[PDB]
Amino acid sequence: ITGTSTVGVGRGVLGDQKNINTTYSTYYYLQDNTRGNGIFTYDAKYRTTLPGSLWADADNQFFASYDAPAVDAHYYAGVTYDYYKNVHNRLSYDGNNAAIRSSVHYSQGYNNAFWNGSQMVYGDGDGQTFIPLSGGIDVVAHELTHAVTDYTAGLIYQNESGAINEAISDIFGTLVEFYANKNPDWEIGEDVYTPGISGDSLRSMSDPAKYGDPDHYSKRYTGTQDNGGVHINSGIINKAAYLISQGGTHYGVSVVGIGRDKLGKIFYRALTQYLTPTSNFSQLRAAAVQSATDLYGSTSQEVASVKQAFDAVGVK
Ligand SMILES: [Ca+2]
Ligand SMILES: [Ca+2]
Ligand SMILES: [Ca+2]
Ligand SMILES: [Cl-]
Ligand SMILES: [Cl-]
Ligand SMILES: [Cl-]
Ligand SMILES: [Cl-]
Ligand SMILES: [Zn+2]
Ligand SMILES: [Zn+2]
Ligand SMILES: [Zn+2]
Ligand SMILES: [Zn+2]
Ligand SMILES: [Zn+2]
Ligand SMILES: [Zn+2]
Repeated sequence: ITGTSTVGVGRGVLGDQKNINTTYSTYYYLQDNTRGNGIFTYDAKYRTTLPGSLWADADNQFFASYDAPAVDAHYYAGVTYDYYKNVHNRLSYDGNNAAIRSSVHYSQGYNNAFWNGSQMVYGDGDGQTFIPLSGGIDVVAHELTHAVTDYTAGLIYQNESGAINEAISDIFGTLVEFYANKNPDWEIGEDVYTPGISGDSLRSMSDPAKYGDPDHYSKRYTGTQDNGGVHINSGIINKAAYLISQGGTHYGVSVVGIGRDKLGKIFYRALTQYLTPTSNFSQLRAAAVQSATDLYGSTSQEVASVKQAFDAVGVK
C-alpha cells in the first residue's frame, strides 16, 4: 500500500519487545519499505487462504497476543534479509530484492511453517508441540533459505540432495540466529518447540544423535520415509558444518575450527557456484573444498579443516 514509512513497537511470540518497520495510511500496516521491494506481513485469520489481509493496526503498537506471531514473522524476515545482504551481498531470497511476504495465523493448531514458493506461511502450533512458529528466527531463516536454494542450486528434495537441502537451511538458519544475537545456539527450533519442556529442540547440529539423527555417513537412513530421510540425514552435514565452525574431535578425527563467518562463506559459495540439483554428500564435500580453495588457497587451514570435518562424518 502507499503511505508514510513509520516505526512501530511490539512484542513477539516469546514476549520480547522490538521495533518494526511499518507503513501508515489511516492504519499502520506491517509493510517495511526499507528492505528491497518490501517486507509484507499478512493475517491469514486461521484460514488456509493465502496471503490473507495485509496486517493492519490502529496505533502502531503490537503488544496483543494475537499480534505476536506477526511481529516476529515481520521482524525476523527483516533480519534474514539483513544477514544475506550484509554478509553475502545477496539482496532478498532471489538476489533481486524480491518482496518477502509472510502470512501468520495459518489454519488452526497447525504445527508447521513453510516457504511455499512465493511466500512464508506460519501455523500457530497446537500450544503443546509448538507455539507460533515465527517465534523461532532459525525456523524463519531455515525456510527462507529453501527459497535461496530454489533460486541457486535447485537441490531436489529427496535422498542425499534433499538432506543437503535441509542442512543448508539449518546452517544458514543458525548463522542468521547468530547474526541476530537471538540467543544463538546450534539447535533448531528451540524457541518454539515444546513450551513445557526446557532445553530441547527439533534437532541438534552439534550432537545430532541426541535426537536419534545420524552423525556419520555409516549411520545414514536408507528407507523411503521423509522423502528418503531428508530431515534425518541432514544431521551428517549439520555435524560437519558444526565441526568446520567450532572444531572438535569426532569419531577420532580432529577438526580445527575456523569460525562461523568462514563456514558461511564456504557453504554460500558452494551453494551458489558449485552445487547442482542432484549433488550428493561426496559432491558437497568436493564443492566445499573447492569453495574454500577459491577463498583461502589450496594450502590454507580452511581447506584442511573442511577435509577434516567431512572425514570425521565419513564422507569422502
Ligand atoms: Ca495496536
Ligand atoms: Ca537455534
Ligand atoms: Ca521446548
Ligand atoms: Cl559433540
Ligand atoms: Cl558427537
Ligand atoms: Cl565437537
Ligand atoms: Cl564423537
Ligand atoms: Zn520446512
Ligand atoms: Zn526445511
Ligand atoms: Zn537459539
Ligand atoms: Zn522440514
Ligand atoms: Zn562426536
Ligand atoms: Zn562433537
